[PDB]
Amino acid sequence: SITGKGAEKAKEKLAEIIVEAVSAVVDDEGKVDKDLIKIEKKSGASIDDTELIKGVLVDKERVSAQMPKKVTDAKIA
Amino acid sequence: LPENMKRYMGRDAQRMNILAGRIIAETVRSTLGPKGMDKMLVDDLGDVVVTNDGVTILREMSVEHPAAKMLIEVAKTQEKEVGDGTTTAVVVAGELLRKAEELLDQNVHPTIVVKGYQAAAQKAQELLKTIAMEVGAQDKEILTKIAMTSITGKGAEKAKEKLAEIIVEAVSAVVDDEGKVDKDLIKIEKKSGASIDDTELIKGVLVDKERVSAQMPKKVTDAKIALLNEAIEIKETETDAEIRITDPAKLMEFIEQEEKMLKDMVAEIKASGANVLFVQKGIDDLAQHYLAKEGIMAARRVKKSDMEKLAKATGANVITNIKDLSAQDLGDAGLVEERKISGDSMIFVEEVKHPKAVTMLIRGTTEHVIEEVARAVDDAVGVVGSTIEDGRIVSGGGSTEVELSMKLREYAEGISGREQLAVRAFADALEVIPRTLAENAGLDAIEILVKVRAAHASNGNKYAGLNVFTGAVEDMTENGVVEPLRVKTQAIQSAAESTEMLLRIDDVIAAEKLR
Amino acid sequence: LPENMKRYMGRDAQRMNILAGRIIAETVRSTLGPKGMDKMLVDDLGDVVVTNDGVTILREMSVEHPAAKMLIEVAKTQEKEVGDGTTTAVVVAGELLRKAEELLDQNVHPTIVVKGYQAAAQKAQELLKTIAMEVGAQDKEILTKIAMTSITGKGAEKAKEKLAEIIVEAVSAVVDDEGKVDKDLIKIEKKSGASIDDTELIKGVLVDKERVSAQMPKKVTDAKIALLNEAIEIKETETDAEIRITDPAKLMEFIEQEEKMLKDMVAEIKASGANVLFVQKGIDDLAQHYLAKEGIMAARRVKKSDMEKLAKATGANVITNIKDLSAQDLGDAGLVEERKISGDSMIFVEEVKHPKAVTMLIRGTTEHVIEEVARAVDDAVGVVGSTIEDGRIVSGGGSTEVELSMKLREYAEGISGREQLAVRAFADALEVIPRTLAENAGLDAIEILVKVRAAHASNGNKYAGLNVFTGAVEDMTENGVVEPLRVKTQAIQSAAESTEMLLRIDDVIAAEKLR
Repeated sequence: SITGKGAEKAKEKLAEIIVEAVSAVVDDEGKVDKDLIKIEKKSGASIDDTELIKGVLVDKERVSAQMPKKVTDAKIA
Repeated sequence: LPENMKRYMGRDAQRMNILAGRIIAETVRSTLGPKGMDKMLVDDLGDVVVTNDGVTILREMSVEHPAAKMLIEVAKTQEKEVGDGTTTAVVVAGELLRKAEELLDQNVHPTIVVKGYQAAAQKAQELLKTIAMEVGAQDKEILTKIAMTSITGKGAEKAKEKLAEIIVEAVSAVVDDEGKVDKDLIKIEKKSGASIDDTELIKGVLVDKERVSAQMPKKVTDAKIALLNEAIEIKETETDAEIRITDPAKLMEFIEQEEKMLKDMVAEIKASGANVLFVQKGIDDLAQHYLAKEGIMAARRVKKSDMEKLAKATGANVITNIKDLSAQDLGDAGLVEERKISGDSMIFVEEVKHPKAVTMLIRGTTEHVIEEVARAVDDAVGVVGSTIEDGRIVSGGGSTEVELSMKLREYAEGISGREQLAVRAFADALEVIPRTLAENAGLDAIEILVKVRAAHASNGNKYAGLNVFTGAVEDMTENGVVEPLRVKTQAIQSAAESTEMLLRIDDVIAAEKLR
Repeated sequence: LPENMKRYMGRDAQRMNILAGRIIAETVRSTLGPKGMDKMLVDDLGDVVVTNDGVTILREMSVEHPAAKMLIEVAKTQEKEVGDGTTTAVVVAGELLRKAEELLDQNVHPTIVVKGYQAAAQKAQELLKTIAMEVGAQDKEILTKIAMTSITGKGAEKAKEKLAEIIVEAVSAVVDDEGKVDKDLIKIEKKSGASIDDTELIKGVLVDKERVSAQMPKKVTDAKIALLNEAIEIKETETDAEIRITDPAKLMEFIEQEEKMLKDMVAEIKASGANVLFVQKGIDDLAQHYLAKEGIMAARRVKKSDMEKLAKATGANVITNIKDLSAQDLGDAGLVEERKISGDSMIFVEEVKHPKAVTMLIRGTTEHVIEEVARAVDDAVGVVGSTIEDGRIVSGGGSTEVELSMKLREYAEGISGREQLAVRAFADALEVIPRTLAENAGLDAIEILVKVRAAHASNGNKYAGLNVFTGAVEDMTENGVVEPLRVKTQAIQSAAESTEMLLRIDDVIAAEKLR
């Protein structure tokens, strides 16, 4: 499915990542829930640096720099 | 018939794309090299800018054609934004588009043209790796020749070697422990008057502003700097209030009460222990008094670009609310001084906490060359940074393009398959560069091409090119004309990708609100 | 073909650029020299300006063509600012552009034409150094001859020598210990009535205003001057308040309260000890009374340029807020008096603190010669000052250009290369100056050119030129017709650079929101 769409350098790498993400979201019924997999895109580096993240990604900055850059054991509102 | 009708509109549409792409290439083509011609940009308002910097033209042009917009974008964007060969790429792309028209008329399918160009482009990459010369990132002489090569023809001839040394000195400072060069850490500032000989390097960040009140100190040492992104004014209630005065004695009391507020704001700032203050917005005239009376050097309505570089340099945090201001949020600078220069005055921030901040102050007599030298230094910073990171260079002056061209025609003889036609085209196309370089020097571009080819023949000199000053074919390495490897590689890749895009687009379709 | 199409559009564009520059040159060409013709400028509103000052035309023209705007900018801006050589640069430039057309038609590439012009311009620079004559910066008689030469033909003919001495004395006063001349300290003022014989030199700064209230004193001695950049009015609450009056007794009570406020503001002003007050903004009518009752001479709505020249002259500080005004901030002047000139009236500030500050008050019957003499005097201040700094002069009246042209034709025979053709052209181009000078005098421009060439023949006379008054070729030094070296070099430099710009621009491209 990916062939010819512009990856063409590491196809299989990107494919292995897809397979892993899809294999994880199979529920007890055996059906696949697509909504849990989000696809994000950002410039720089190269497709070889494409990575799979075990959480959700937001493109935003903390509204005030005075807020902590890093938070552990986060309770999110 | 309906669907055979689209095929006629499409194949014309693709040819119209190439046509637009070729026109974009030709508009900038004459600007390449030491002798490169400059173009005059004019807008609706009537004011004009004259520059030979091709990227500035492509960026500032009036381009209306979607294929032209796309070709510019693909070629302009690069993996390493540090260094500019982009104009050279656009020119090669436009030549590659010319050749592709002929292959298409001969019934070579577009994918086969792409297959040849991709094959030829990769082979060019490898050849560049083998021809390149390695240099030490700590070698100052080579970095200087890199700069002089990029600066040649940009209008500072007597200041060329001096200005190059300053650039190398400036770039060498920003090399981190990683060995990588951060281009944002080098700041280029420009103001007219005096002469280009007076161009100087400042060890801190420079802001062009005047102290908001002359009553404030011009100079502050051991500065604790506060960066405020909020205007200093009388604070309105967001809740939409009005005020009624029943007593004439109270008419002054309100004025005096709001005056007290301004005192209270200034006191809170002084309470953090800040000597110097920069604000992106405005300062009430009366609050300006109390800041001066409190001995604080302040400036109002500062540009946001200055605000961020001050924050990164001094370690201060940009602050949205006066309540956020704390001693920890302050930046540190050894000296903050408003200094008078030939033309005007400006605020220097020097002896900064983080040594990474550095500023290139470019002087000169006429502003239209000031912008030009400014634009040239940005590229010169680019090529030098790439040289420090990669540590590989190639001979300039079109010598590299001629070598690649011959080696690719050689490689094309090896191809067994239908894409052979495209590889020679890619090979032939690269020769536009030296040919352009030769004609901008007032010479016969064809004889120079043949003379340079002859130097690269047999075994030959891979560095041989035309010396525009002596008019003879010479070894470009011995003449010190050199440019980063990354420049040539990024140029071929961008040239090939941008041309591959237009070549891969068959139809153009009207759309509804894309972005 | 697409890319061969652009090359024809660009060539049209360059020919149109050269065409556009030549028109600008011819529009101002006849204004050169003592007999220079003057042009009548008219605008949309219908009012007109008739002037012989070419720089004024180039500045006030309605120029629509981008190439003309650029040629004006490059030629107009010059280092050290002499001021009378700009038009000569433009005229020579237009002649170089004419020559360039023929050279381009002959298939001389632009860079080779530039190569020739650059070579010839430098050789001209060197020749000027050797032809120049050194004079003492303290020599007043030659400085007067500099002045008379520059003012000649501007309509001051009767009073030329007197007015020249006034210029020399005015410039001689502002020379600092460094030896440099500060132009900003000399102010040029103009008012109608009387005659140019009544032009006088004032030892202080002059302001054109009347005292805001006739009740104020016309004359003040030992004045303590206050410069206020803030309006004197009732201060509104920044919070936007309204007022309600329930009691008829209070309706006066509020009015009386505002009266108290204005008294207190005036009281604070007198508390600083100011005799005289200048305000860049306006003064409330009632405050005018309270200022008069306190014996303070005040003027409202003063131009900021006046505020700035007053501050440096008297030593006062411009003050934005009444709270900042203090006795230390006041300026000192021996006499401040409002006097009536023929016609209206003005405030003279004399016996000022700063001895360098000086003002030239130019009188005369007709305003269009008044403006013209003013414009003339401004150039003479520049022209005389340059001689004091440089200490070198050359013979005027076209002698220099004829010497340079012939020596350059001599130099051109020595050049072996393609730019020789451009060198000979550059030499021929300089002949436009004496030829123009001769025709403005009502003579045969060609025979005068030949006679002057003949005078420069053999070892001849390097100073020989046309005396427009006697109509014969004479020694310009013995006739006292001389002008600074710096003007001639800057004119040669400006003429060469401006043409070099147009020659390097091959295409003109449409842009969007350039600045």
